[PDB]
Amino acid sequence: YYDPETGTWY
Repeated sequence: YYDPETGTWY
C-alpha cells in the first residue's frame, strides 16, 4: 500500500 501521505514508497 503506497504511502502518498508522507512520502515513502510502501
